[PDB]
Amino acid sequence: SLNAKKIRLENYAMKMRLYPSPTQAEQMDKMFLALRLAYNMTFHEVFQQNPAVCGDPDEDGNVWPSYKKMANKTWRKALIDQNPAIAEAPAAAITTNNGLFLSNGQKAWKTGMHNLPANKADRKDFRFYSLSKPRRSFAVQIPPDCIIPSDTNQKVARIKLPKIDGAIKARGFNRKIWFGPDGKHTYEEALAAHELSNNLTVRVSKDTCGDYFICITFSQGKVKGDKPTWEFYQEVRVSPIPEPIGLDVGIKDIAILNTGTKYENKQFKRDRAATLKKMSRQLSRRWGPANSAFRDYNKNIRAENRALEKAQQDPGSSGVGPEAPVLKSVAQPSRRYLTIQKNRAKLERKIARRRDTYYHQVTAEVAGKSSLLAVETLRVKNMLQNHRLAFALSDAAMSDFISKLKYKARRIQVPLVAIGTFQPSSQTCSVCGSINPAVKNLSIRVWTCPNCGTRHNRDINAAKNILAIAQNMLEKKV
DNA sequence: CCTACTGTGTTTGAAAATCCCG
RNA sequence: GGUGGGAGGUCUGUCCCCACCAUGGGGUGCGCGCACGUCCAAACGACCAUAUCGAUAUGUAACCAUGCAUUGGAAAGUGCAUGGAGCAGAAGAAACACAGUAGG
DNA sequence: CGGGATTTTCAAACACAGTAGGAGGGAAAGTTGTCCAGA
Repeated sequence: SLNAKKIRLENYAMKMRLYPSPTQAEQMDKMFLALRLAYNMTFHEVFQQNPAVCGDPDEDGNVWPSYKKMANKTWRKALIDQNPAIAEAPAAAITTNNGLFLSNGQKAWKTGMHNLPANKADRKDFRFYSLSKPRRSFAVQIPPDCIIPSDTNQKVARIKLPKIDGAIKARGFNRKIWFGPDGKHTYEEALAAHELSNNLTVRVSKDTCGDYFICITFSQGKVKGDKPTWEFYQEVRVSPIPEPIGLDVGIKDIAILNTGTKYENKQFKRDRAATLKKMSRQLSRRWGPANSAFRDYNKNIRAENRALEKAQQDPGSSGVGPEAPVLKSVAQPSRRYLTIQKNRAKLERKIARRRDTYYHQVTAEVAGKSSLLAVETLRVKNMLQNHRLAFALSDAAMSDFISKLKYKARRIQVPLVAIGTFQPSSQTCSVCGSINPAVKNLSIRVWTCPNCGTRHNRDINAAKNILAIAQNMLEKKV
């Protein structure tokens, strides 16, 4: 009867929605600014070849940044010496294994700059933190003593982060998680029984609009042998009698299963496309950025500011009061622009959330029933070759669906067998597999097979063929 | 001529040592 | 009753709440009314008021309770400090980096 | 003065440049009206 079954999972990440009083929000975004300034100062000093940061020079004369030299007190005290808006970041948010320099800078230099030394690697191809990409995280380590739920309710918390005061009110526990060895304890029971970690990672990430999400991540730090260092369970509902399932996707659909059920892609992109164009041409004529009529004003004022500063500093000698240096301001987007920007951002977030929840529901439904997933591909680049699906999958991001199927097939260990998109899936039949080249075109919906078939739906036939192929390759290993 | 979703890969703390306002 | 919406982590409907479109026409039936299923006309991220060239700006909304200062003789609000926020059915793994891409 | 809170150490430094020819359905453009969009 689709009952909930507790399953041990590797590394959970609770997704909540904090409610920080204005002071707490101010402290959080000041910490985001502190992390971005540490990022910028470090990676702008690596290109000046500062001996404090650069690692051991090699015998060839090359100079690399070594990340162990980059996470000591002396560096942070130099940083606070330069500017006072840099110590507000948590110390554990910068130096720890899951902080700003062994988790973000490491991957960034390993991927963007191809792991090349600072003397050879180029600068203008590396993306820093600025108004385009501010720092949307910081991963402190807290004790469960700072994670206090509420018992009058059954979904609310009380989280007080380091360096901040007020016990920020979380919301929405995933209470279907269970602690202890057999998953029979609530959070308070395991906190009192001492079967939980001490320093927990909360990766406080703010979304595009002000929405101070928190991620109280769990883990199994050491799983030496088979027992993890920590144990907890999570319950999801699985069909009483699962069967192998093959999935198909159509232009007018979002998913079709071999059982017969068909799911409709609401496809919100065109649904709100009229209002989308409304607000697009709205902000395209506003008085701030993303305008093409106020950027030029901002560039002009910045250029004249720098030119006058250069022509007043050296030629004027800055003795006591030479000339009259005026700076004014770089101008800001207007409130009327601001309200419409925030409303439109809420709208793209609304389609994002609607689509995300819809795919979450679809994946949750299929994953429990599917004892053996038989989807074709694990990537979208094999679905865009014919250009027919691209027009729909551009609006419906199917790679997120791929990822959701991937990690919801893993928590039950549901296999996900993938095969190449080259077989005569359309030509073959569900009964005898007779090859008919006329079916290749998508427009055919009903085609009576000459021998013993009627084939009123291609989607069922294709899913049947894919499932049969997946079974056959299991029967004889390739 | 500038903003913004996305496709893809990777990753997910414990423990001595030092500090700070009742 | 529909139109779009705001809070209850997210979605569907209701709950509470924000600004609008109709009181219409009609295909077929029953005895001027009722309409068996429809469809159209709407309302679409506010509406107002202001000034200066539809649209640019500005004062601006979407749950309940407590306390504080304020507007208030009031009735009820403003700001601040908090707290509380369902119901029926669904789900509830996130963060980082790279770039192309689409929009105007 | 003192007991929990923050905070350094484990613990570990360096990727990118290569080379074509393999498969198929999706596809019209380009009007002056009414109003539209900024004007």
